[PDB]
Amino acid sequence: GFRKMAFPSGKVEGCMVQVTCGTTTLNGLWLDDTVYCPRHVICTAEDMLNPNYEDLLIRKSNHSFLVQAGNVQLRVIGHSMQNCLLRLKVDTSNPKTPKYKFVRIQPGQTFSVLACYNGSPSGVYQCAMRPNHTIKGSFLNGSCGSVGFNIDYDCVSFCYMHHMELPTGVHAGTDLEGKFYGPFVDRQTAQAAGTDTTITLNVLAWLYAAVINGDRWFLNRFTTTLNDFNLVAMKYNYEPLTQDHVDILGPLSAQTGIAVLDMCAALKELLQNGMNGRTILGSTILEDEFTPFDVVRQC
Amino acid sequence: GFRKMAFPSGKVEGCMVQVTCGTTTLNGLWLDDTVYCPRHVICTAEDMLNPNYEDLLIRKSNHSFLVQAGNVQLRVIGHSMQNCLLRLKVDTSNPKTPKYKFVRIQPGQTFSVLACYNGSPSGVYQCAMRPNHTIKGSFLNGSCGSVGFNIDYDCVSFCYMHHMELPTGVHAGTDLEGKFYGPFVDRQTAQAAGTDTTITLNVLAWLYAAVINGDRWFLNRFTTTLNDFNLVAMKYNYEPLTQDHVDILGPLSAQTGIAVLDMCAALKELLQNGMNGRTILGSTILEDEFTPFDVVRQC
Ligand SMILES: COc1cccc2[nH]c(C(=O)N[C@@H](CC(C)C)C(=O)N[C@@H](C[C@@H]3CCNC3=O)C(=O)COP(=O)(O)O)cc12
Ligand SMILES: COc1cccc2[nH]c(C(=O)N[C@@H](CC(C)C)C(=O)N[C@@H](C[C@@H]3CCNC3=O)C(=O)COP(=O)(O)O)cc12
Repeated sequence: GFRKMAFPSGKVEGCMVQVTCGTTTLNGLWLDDTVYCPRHVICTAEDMLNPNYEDLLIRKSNHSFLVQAGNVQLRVIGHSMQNCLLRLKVDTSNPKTPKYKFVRIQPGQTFSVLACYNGSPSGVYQCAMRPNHTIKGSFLNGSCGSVGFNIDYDCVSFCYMHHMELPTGVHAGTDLEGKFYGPFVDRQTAQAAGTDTTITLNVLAWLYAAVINGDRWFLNRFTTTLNDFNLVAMKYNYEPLTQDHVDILGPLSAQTGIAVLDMCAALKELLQNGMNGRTILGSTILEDEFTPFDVVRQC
Repeated sequence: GFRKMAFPSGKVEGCMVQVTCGTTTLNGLWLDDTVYCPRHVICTAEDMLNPNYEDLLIRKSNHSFLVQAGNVQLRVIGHSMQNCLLRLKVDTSNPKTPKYKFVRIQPGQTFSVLACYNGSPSGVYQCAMRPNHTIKGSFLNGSCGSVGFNIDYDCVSFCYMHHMELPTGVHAGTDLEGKFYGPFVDRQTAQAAGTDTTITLNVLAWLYAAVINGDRWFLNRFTTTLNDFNLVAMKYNYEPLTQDHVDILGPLSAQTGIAVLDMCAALKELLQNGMNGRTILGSTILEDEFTPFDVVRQC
């Protein structure tokens, strides 16, 4: 019964709008009297090679932006730029605005994406911020402005806004203060992601889940120090494990009676010898987007 | 990128309530002026072993039901049993009632589940009705009354309400008329489902999904007959393929350009020789919980 789950999306659906600037349309996020969207909405295809966004913006007026919340048209009172985001002040304050916060997600953590097209929600799914600051998403044309989030209690933490697809098929975007994750820039360019690495904390959580499921062929009685495990991990493009990660795994360690460093010695052997066709939780590939929190929450 | 995706759950979240009867609480679905929930809310531990629900319900009155829609308590005006569901009439009609229908879904079809606890939505995910009429869901204690659904245009098709977990960890429940899917009954007894099989139609749709987005490595130049493929299907516990199924795969066959019986030959090879450590859509197993409809909508 281990599956990826998304947070319920209703609180975010109530904030999704459409923003149109001439020929280009995309999604924006309506909280109180401000609408947030990618700033490349003001761009033409010609402007996309090397845009001067401050120039492009001064040449726009409030009336240049068509903002539609479903049926209603909203009147843009003012506009400003915040990093790679446009902030549109609007006539009307969103009655559906939830309690919210803007957070910067860290590599390895997960969030739900509400994929939207023309301001209309289309689907929800879970994904993770990769170590190389991309996300392996599902985005078609028209998805820019779609938002990633977590929900704790009744408060929505917005963490991601979609901007771009890279030639490798992965996706890039910003936090809700308009700062890109990673070295990417909002212009058509030859940019490519760094070498991705595997989220070791999450592979270890997945192995604990596999043991909880009654799968423990990979266990052994070797010992490893944290330092010696980290040296092998990096050879195989796995992220090194920090002290904090070891403590994050404490609850799963106690539930299974497998010491964290002993699970690390199990993983070290999988890296060095491969699986030899055997499966773990049905797969020959080590899953790395299930967090320790996901495992404990589903037991 | 190709992921399992759930419908946005906003329209369903507005319908979720909490129903308590003595010391037992679960989720209910509030549409217009009636609340639907599993009838075993009226049960105790001793009753759950072999209950007579007609007897237990004649002994209750409207006062015996506390229905909470967030902060507000709704007053129960009437009550009746419909198969394995209770129907509670309440004085207030739900203003957030969407356009909706009750549908009984067929084996092989998919839907989203809004997993709820104490009337509070907790997560959303996609799953399928298995050929043996169970679902492989993620349901913890307190999730009874959680609902499965699809959305088309603005209309919510409710198809599932959650009732129980089988010893194997799969889940069983009813349609919104209260009739169980499968051979199960709502008593605290150990119950077996029939032997499951793989949903062939869905594996084929997913192979088309792989061709549309990305890899064709598993394709070959051969062909098979419907009858000769089904001979391979039975040996591997796959559902036999019919002509109607082939008619369904028409549009996917046209967009990709691979005839349906050619894709069957590719599948027969994958079953006979395994995947030799290769991956098809980031997966090392043949995924069978995407319908043809799901693939087209996501492309
Ligand atoms: C030379 O240029 C390229 C070369 C090779 C690969 C490339 N990839 C991207 C990109 O990733 N994204 C943006 C614009 C870039 C130029 C800033 C886009 O082009 N379309 C989508 C998002 C995309 C669409 C499919 N999946 C997505 O994530 C929007 O949502 C907003 O753009 P639209 O208003 O719909 O045109 C540009 C690019
Ligand atoms: C000894 O008998 C058994 C043997 C072997 C397997 C068994 N399985 C069940 C079962 O599932 N029983 C229903 C109660 C009815 C059908 C009689 C139930 O327990 N449902 C849970 C949700 C479940 C809990 C964990 N995952 C879920 O899906 C509630 O949430 C409501 O119960 P509570 O309100 O929490 O007390 C009984 C049983």
